[PDB]
Amino acid sequence: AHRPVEWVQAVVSRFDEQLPIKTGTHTKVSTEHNKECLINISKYKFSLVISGLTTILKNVNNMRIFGEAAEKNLYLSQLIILDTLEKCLAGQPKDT
Amino acid sequence: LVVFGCISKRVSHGQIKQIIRILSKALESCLKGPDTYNSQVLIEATVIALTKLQPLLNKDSPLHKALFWVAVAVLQLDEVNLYSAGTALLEQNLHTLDSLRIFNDKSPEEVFMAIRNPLEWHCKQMDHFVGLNFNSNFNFALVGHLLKGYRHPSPAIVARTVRILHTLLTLVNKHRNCDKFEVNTQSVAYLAALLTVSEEVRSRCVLLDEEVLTDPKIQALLLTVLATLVKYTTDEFDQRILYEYLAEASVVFPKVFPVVHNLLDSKINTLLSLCQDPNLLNPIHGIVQSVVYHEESPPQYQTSYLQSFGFNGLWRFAGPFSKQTQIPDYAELIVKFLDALIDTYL
Repeated sequence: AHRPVEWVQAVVSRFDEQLPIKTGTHTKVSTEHNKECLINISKYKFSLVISGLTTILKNVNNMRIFGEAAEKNLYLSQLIILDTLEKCLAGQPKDT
Repeated sequence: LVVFGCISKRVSHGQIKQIIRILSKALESCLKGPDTYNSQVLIEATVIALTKLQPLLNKDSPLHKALFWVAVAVLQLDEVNLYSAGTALLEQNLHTLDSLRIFNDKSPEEVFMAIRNPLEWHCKQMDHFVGLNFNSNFNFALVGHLLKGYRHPSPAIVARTVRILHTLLTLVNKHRNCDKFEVNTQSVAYLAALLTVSEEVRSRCVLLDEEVLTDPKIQALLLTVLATLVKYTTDEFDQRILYEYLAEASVVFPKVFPVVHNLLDSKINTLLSLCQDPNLLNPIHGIVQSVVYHEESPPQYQTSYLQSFGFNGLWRFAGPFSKQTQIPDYAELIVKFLDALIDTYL
């Protein structure tokens, strides 16, 4: 099943694990390496990385945040997601 | 049998033949008869008697070399007590042959594989059934057999396996008149196996030489051995060292890394989702990036490369010890092989 794609999905699942909105510093040191993983993958995954990031961002945007701290956590989560996406797009060459 | 072996001071070839025939009959009964509890103990006793009787046979006894293959066949039965007895017999046989100065002018493959050639008809069938074709890779097949020593429950057998690997590597290096820790076509397997444990092997390793390991088959076998050693392992330092070596090899040999990934799939999935070691993650991340980089490897760069090489068992053999399952499966080949060995040397 082209297991590189499987490991890209595994990294997506790891992004699902680390969640300022949901989880609320285990996902702080490796998370930077975990997000650098996708940042580097964007140069090679391209379409798959974009699709995964877009799905994550849409899921974050399509939320409720009824509580008080939930909105504050989602504010940081969406900012981090957008920064990662922008870095991935900047890294991705125009030849893609 | 054990009492006689420990007590006796001088043996005869007829005694060795009788012991081998007793072992063959016990193995044949174990495959058919359901009373394995006694047949297994008799097999272990027969092996233990030989482990003591061998150092007493004449210097011209042709059974010295056949004892090695008897030990290999015993280790192929996949029984913890039987495996321990086989490992002890292997250590004794290697020590006796070294003291007899029989490896001075020959390599381990040169000596050991020479005596099996006369009766290679059943041996080839057994190897095909197991997936340990010595004619394809003698050293790699021996290493794959000895790999279970790390998996043995008893901590004493692990040290014996390590010592056996040390002796094999030293003999192989000295056969070509080179350095002990000199990476070569043959020494690669034992160097890889001993790297996870030996401190000195972790110093002189580079490990994934490109000028030497030009053959794709040897590199693929080394990668498969490392993957098998890392899949069932649990040591943190060993896991880190193996992951670093695998990342370095994938950087150096991206073409072959595509095949060894099938076995490492479960380990990568477990690590990439749960493991939180940045040092371990970084080599794994580089390996994943290299895998994503290339998407053109054909089936010849897949598991069929080893399967067509007749070494499909290295990814399954070294696993955890079973519970009296395959003892009767390959007993017929083992019994027939033992009968053939006795016929040609008695």
